[PDB]
Amino acid sequence: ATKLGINGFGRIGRLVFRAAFGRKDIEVVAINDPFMDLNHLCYLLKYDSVHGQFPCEVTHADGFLLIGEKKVSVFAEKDPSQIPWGKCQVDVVCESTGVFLTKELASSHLKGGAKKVIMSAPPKDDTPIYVMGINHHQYDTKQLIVSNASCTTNCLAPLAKVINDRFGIVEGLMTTVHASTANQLVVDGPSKGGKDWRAGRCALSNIIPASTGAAKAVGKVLPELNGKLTGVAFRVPIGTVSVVDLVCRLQKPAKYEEVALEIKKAAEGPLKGILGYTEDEVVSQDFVHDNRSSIFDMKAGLALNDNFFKLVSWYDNEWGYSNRVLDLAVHITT
Amino acid sequence: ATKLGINGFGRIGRLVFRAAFGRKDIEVVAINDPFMDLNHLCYLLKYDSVHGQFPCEVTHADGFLLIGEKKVSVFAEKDPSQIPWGKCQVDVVCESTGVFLTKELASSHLKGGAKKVIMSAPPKDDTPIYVMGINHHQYDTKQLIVSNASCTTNCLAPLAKVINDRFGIVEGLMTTVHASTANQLVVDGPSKGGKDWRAGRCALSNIIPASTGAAKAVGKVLPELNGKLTGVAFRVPIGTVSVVDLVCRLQKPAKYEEVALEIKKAAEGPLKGILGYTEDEVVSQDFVHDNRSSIFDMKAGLALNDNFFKLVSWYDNEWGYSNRVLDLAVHITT
Amino acid sequence: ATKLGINGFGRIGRLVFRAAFGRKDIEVVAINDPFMDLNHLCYLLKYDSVHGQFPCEVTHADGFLLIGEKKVSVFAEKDPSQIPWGKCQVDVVCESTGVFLTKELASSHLKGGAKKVIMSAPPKDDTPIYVMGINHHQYDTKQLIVSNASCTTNCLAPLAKVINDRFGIVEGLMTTVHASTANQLVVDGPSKGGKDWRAGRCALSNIIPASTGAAKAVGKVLPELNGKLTGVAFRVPIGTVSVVDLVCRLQKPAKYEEVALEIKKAAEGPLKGILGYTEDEVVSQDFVHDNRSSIFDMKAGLALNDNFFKLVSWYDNEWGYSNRVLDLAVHITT
Amino acid sequence: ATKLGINGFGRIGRLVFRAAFGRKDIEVVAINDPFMDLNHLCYLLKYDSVHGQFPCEVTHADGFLLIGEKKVSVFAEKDPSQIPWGKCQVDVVCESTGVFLTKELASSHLKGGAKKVIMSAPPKDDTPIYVMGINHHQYDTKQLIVSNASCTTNCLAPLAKVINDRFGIVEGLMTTVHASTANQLVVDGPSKGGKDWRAGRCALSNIIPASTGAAKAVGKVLPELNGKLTGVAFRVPIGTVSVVDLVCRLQKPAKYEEVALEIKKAAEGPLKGILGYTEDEVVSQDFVHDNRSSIFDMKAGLALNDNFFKLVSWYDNEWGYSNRVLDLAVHITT
Ligand SMILES: NC(=O)c1ccc[n+]([C@@H]2O[C@H](COP(=O)([O-])OP(=O)(O)OC[C@H]3O[C@@H](n4cnc5c(N)ncnc54)[C@H](O)[C@@H]3O)[C@@H](O)[C@H]2O)c1
Ligand SMILES: NC(=O)c1ccc[n+]([C@@H]2O[C@H](COP(=O)([O-])OP(=O)(O)OC[C@H]3O[C@@H](n4cnc5c(N)ncnc54)[C@H](O)[C@@H]3O)[C@@H](O)[C@H]2O)c1
Ligand SMILES: NC(=O)c1ccc[n+]([C@@H]2O[C@H](COP(=O)([O-])OP(=O)(O)OC[C@H]3O[C@@H](n4cnc5c(N)ncnc54)[C@H](O)[C@@H]3O)[C@@H](O)[C@H]2O)c1
Ligand SMILES: NC(=O)c1ccc[n+]([C@@H]2O[C@H](COP(=O)([O-])OP(=O)(O)OC[C@H]3O[C@@H](n4cnc5c(N)ncnc54)[C@H](O)[C@@H]3O)[C@@H](O)[C@H]2O)c1
Ligand SMILES: NCCc1ccc(S(=O)(=O)F)cc1
Ligand SMILES: NCCc1ccc(S(=O)(=O)F)cc1
Ligand SMILES: NCCc1ccc(S(=O)(=O)F)cc1
Repeated sequence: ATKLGINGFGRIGRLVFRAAFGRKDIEVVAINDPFMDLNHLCYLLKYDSVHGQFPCEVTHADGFLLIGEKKVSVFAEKDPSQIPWGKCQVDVVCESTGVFLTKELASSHLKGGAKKVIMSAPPKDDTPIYVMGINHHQYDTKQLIVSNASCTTNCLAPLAKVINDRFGIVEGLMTTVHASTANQLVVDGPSKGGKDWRAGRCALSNIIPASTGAAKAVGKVLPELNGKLTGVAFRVPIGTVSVVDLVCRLQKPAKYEEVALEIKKAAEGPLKGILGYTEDEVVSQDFVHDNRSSIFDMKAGLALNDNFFKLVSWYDNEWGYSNRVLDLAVHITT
Repeated sequence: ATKLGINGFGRIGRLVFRAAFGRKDIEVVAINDPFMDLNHLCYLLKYDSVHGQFPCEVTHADGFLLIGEKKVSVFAEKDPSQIPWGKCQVDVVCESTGVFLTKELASSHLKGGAKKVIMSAPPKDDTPIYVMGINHHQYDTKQLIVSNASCTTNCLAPLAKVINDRFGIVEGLMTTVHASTANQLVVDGPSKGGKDWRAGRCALSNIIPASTGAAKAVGKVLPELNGKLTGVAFRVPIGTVSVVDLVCRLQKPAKYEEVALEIKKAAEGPLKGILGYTEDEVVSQDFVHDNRSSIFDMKAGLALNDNFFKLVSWYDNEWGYSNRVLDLAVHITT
Repeated sequence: ATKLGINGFGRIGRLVFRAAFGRKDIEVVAINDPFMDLNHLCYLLKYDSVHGQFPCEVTHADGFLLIGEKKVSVFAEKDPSQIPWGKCQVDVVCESTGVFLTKELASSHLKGGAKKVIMSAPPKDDTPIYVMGINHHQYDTKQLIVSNASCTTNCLAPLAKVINDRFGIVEGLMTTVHASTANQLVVDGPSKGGKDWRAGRCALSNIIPASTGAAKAVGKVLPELNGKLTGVAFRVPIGTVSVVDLVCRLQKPAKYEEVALEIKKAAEGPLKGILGYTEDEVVSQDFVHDNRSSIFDMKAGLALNDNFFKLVSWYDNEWGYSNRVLDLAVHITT
Repeated sequence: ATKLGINGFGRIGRLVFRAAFGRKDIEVVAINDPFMDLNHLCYLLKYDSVHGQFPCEVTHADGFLLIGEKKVSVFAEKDPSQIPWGKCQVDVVCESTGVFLTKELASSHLKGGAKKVIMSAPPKDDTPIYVMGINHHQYDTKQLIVSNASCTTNCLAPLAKVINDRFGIVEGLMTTVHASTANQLVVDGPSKGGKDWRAGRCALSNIIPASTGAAKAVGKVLPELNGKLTGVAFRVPIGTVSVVDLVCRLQKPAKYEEVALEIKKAAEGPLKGILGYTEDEVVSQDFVHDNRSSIFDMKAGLALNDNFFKLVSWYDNEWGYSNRVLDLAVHITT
């Protein structure tokens, strides 16, 4: 029974909390978020504009978060080293604030008594990235701090692994059309720290170009593809669910139907739960609260010729990802 | 002539700048905003998601904001006391930060050398409030710090005035359906300071109830209506333009056509430039970049009977209000 | 047991089908829609942008629609007289096309062999209107064609009944902020048959004023309130969930706490499942797939004085109403 | 001086009309649209949710559209053979209904007396396609019926020309993130003809994959690139402005800065007015009402290697394309 701590009770923190509620092998025992009192915290957990209300009565008494019989400890500590994780026997800390993305910074959780840490984002430094279904078995129990990569990487890696393993990816460029994120502004304004100016432009009415190392990070989890992938993003006014568009060149030539079939037997076989497959005329809203990392859209993508393909895959960037964080938490503890 | 300073180069500050650019009787000489480098500030001014690109060249050299052939000074102080308005010879400071809405806080501009201050919002204390066309002539030149009220008050007040003058308002309740503002969040999160929980809810997908004092404020600029008006607001995913629905009970009976005509003659007579009138089948976007405070929508409202009415008026909550801040700045100086 | 047929398999058509799947006491045996082949119809039922995927597998075979051990006849006829409801043994026809809203038009369904008809919209003629919880017990089998009113009326009528019963309503005016509907247009264009020009304006970026008879229709189902209520609507870019904002004057004086408690009594007793009550800081998304006609929002509204109040109520215009249609269909058959 | 006729007074029809209002070299003398009364037609011309109010008074009298003082003839015909283009001395008809896209259909205008015709969309047959700046000089006056291609082709073709001219495109795949169009639905519903189910899915809340021939169409205007380019689209809830994202292999190797410099040089010289260049951190709203066909975004793209590039270009799909129709009209008349 993995004891999880959550630092940053935001989109991912709260949805990680929610996904653990249906998991026996993992339970959340402690939360930290200094920008939110207990009464406020309970409101944000109870109500969700995207994923609906919490499937359970959410109360607080005596400074605890009550989910029926379960009392969850709540802290409000800006300094992550002052969070008494070890007091609640926390096995793993889900680091979902977005501002401690370095081994030096994340390791402050260790000084508070947490055994291990997962960054809910790619690292700013050289912290081991792990993607469930792709390279998680290579994790070593003495690695105390790891990254679970981005939502976009969790989407592109399974697709790329399948395409590469069978046909061999020569080179690829990715576009992701990404749902709205908390680093964006409701109206034109200054981006946090004066970096990524476009992100501070009005979210409601703009297609917004964005940099992303998610495609390039696939080379970290799948070394074979080091130097063979990169990409960009475009932000759009969408609540959740994003889509990857991979234009790739392959070694062994194929028909699009053969590419689709290979992806289908991975989805039905060794990548069940991580990689999905569909042939339906789906749109983004059809993947809200889907827990897969990548759902391949057969009819959306296409082939220019025997070696040049456009491959389309969907992902609920909040929910798919939040599940993987649990999957990783359990794995690195067990 | 009038030399304007702007504290907070946000939605209002940048549009106060833009409007002042089109005027001869007033010029902006200084700007303060510590969350904005000079490069960033130029970019935010150059491009606008709502009101299009600034209609002039926007460059910078020597730490000065250049607008064609005019230097504007730029400061980056968090403490209004530390901004050297006096050297720039500022007559009025436009206090458009949202965080210095009392006489104690706003007076540090006067310490910095500025002659007078206009709060671009309702005050949190008993600072004098003025709405152009309603009570601005009652301005006393001894008053160095004033409020230009809210945008919603500037829309409602001219409507209530004309209606009250001719028919007498017994009592009124108001709803404003309001466009998106910078206090809102793109995704569900905790609102600043843990106040106004609903406003932290996803802006893109929700109708969000909001408290507003704008209808109570009409009682301050029109004392006769003190205690007779209040209301609420609903935030909606709209870039700009909001709408007031005033349900009022009148002492003197009238037909809807008589009420409409009275507003038409005010709009074309004494309140021209402040209050507008239309009988066209208009929608919110039709009032983007409309500089009027209030635009009565004749066909949108109706009457239940000879003393019970719903009166509908539009306002560009950004642009209309921004022009008023200039009108008031000129008035309190001249 | 109750055999329902549906005409117009749109937002209301499909969600009635959906609610009915959760119900044993009512079953959908037939469907008609001429703009929608059986393959296309299955796609539109399996996937919903607002309410999520259909709660079970959806296929078709031999011209029927399979939902487990169930088979639903599907027709594609523009003329309602040519749909064989009779051969399906249909008790009630859900008339949700939008275009057969008079007895003379709707009686075409009776010529097809159906026993009774519920118009899923307010009628354009003197057709009897019923609102569940308000006047439905006044129905008698005699009348073969009825109306379930509008979503808005199903929201307002319970609120108004309770307030009128306890305090007495003198006069009332209502604004509804309404979610988007299928009569609206994506880009500016001509409204259907030149009616309601405003509805033809871009739905994504506009607050759109609109007429409604929904408040005036309360006086049919509640004769007492005839001549005492009317109102208007503002359409906005929201998928589903709408809010009613009722300004009313009461005969007996009252504090807002007394008003709230009365609504809370009704919602917990006689109007359980029709009228709801909340004290939370809710936004529109919190009511998606909420099956109640009316959810009173205590903290959203307020009183100006002892006799003048603003009362705020939410409704899922799609789902709440779709369940009311089923309640009515059962009642007129039982 | 060139006299223009408009069949179909919709987004493209009305924006072509507006685009002509300013210009001296072309003039609209007659309009035809049967699904629109004159008064309604004046309403739709006067008000625009994207491009603001018509910059001139619009009225009608005696069945003439009056702009300022100028009388424009208005018709309501389903057979263009009956529209008196000849009487109005029309040099070119802008065919912008979307349903006369063959020689057989389009040639009814010629019997009506229109000297030439431009389809405001890709043809359903082998009608000669033209794109200004690209292959327009290969037009000869014997061709009376032509096509201005799509907005997407007009964005891509300029970018494809420059890159192919200097570096040689081996293969290319394109994504366009595209603004909402008239064929979309506000809420989930059946797309017309039963064609393209995804396009009937809710436009406000979805990323919607779409087919596009616009990348394959670049082979017709540039025979050298035939069979080398294809692509897909994603529709998103945006009022106007779209972006092309072209991934391609080049024959001759290059750095991104060299490629970017080559585009800049074409934008400043031979492709000025048609192709644009920027290194600013733009968002879609910055190109609303931009009359260029393609604006290259330098910072939004990147290179994987010396031969494999992602090139990004913006376009106001409404305004740029509309001005290109007029350009083509003037060209085919002179
Ligand atoms: N939302 C997504 O689409 C998504 C997907 C994958 C990864 N991520 C990553 O997960 C991280 C969180 O993203 P989010 O979308 O949940 O953002 P969010 O803004 O919703 O959550 C961040 C939370 O952390 C809290 N916080 C800030 N500083 C803190 C500190 N000092 N101590 C404790 N709490 C603090 C904030 O109050 C906030 O609630 C980011 O790094 C993001 O890149 C997000
Ligand atoms: N936006 C509207 O429709 C509207 C209408 C009328 C009035 N107002 C009022 O105007 C005020 C500003 O609102 P806005 O919409 O421009 O918000 P905004 O966020 O766009 O502007 C606030 C600006 O102030 C700056 N700022 C914050 N703290 C500062 C400080 N310490 N010193 C200097 N600058 C600081 C920020 O960087 C930001 O640029 C608010 O009080 C608001 O209620 C808004
Ligand atoms: N959507 C709401 O919020 C809501 C709420 C309450 C009541 N209603 C009412 O219900 C009715 C339907 O509304 P909707 O939202 O489902 O609209 P909708 O457009 O989604 O559904 C209408 C359906 O009827 C079909 N149709 C058209 N002509 C037909 C005919 N000749 N025969 C059979 N089918 C035909 C269309 O193909 C379409 O699928 C309307 O009258 C509306 O006012 C809607
Ligand atoms: N707006 C864009 O993003 C865009 C860009 C490039 C090309 N196009 C193309 O332009 C064409 C027009 O598209 P739109 O966006 O203007 O759509 P729209 O719906 O806004 O305009 C179509 C107009 O034609 C009228 N019409 C329909 N049938 C008619 C008939 N038979 N006779 C006369 N008028 C008729 C309608 O009343 C309507 O006003 C389409 O073929 C489209 O593919 C659109
Ligand atoms: N509080 C905002 C934290 C945050 C939230 C989301 C992101 S991202 O996943 O969009 F890059 C980044 C940072
Ligand atoms: N930076 C946030 C400042 C702010 C504060 C309040 C508003 S309001 O107009 O919604 F009251 C707008 C902007
Ligand atoms: N397909 C159009 C059917 C329709 C859909 C919605 C409405 S209304 O509820 O907005 F009045 C009316 C008619």
